[PDB]
Amino acid sequence: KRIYVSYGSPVIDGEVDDIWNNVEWNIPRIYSATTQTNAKFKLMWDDNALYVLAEVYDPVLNSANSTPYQQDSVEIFLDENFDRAISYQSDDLHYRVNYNNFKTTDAGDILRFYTKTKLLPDGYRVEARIALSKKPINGTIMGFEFQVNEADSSARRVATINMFDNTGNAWQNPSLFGEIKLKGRSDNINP
Ligand SMILES: OC[C@H]1O[C@@H](O)[C@H](O)[C@@H](O)[C@@H]1O
Ligand SMILES: [Ca+2]
Ligand SMILES: [Ca+2]
Ligand SMILES: [Ca+2]
Repeated sequence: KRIYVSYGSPVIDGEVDDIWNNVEWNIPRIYSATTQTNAKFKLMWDDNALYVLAEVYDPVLNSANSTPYQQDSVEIFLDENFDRAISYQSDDLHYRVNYNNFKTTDAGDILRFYTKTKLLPDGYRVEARIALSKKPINGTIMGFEFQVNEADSSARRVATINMFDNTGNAWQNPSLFGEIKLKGRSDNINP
């Protein structure tokens, strides 16, 4: 399916910009197994960047596991040119940030990836910016997929939560991502 992204430039703090409450939550519904952990996320775009605000309900937080994806984290995947390739292309991006704000990259240049995270009672918040290389304009479509790695007190990932891909191959296969179409940028203060 296709998510529609409104135009806007939020401030990366791990605080909720006023302008975030004007767009909608997205619910990832693909669970690997049954779990307490739930999530919701919002999207925005501006002339330079893609913006993501995520909130995870998760009562037990762990990142003792030295495997990045085996920590309470979230992963974002991007197909910028919208190649819907079978394997990762030169413009394909795959990053991850744990609750502590520790960033790791599976695909693409991590210098593009700017993140802050806040602890909440029984969860955390992630606010990320991704520098765009292509000039985003209304109607632009890209590949996008979102995932929540849920670990337990054993320091191991027990469950995943996915927005688009239920197969578990998002980390291999760009074509498994979903759609984001950008809209809402102007064509054109009085004190
Ligand atoms: O390190 C690559 C990892 O990427 C993640 O997207 C997947 O959930 C893991 O199963 C995979 O091993
Ligand atoms: Ca903010
Ligand atoms: Ca957990
Ligand atoms: Ca691509």
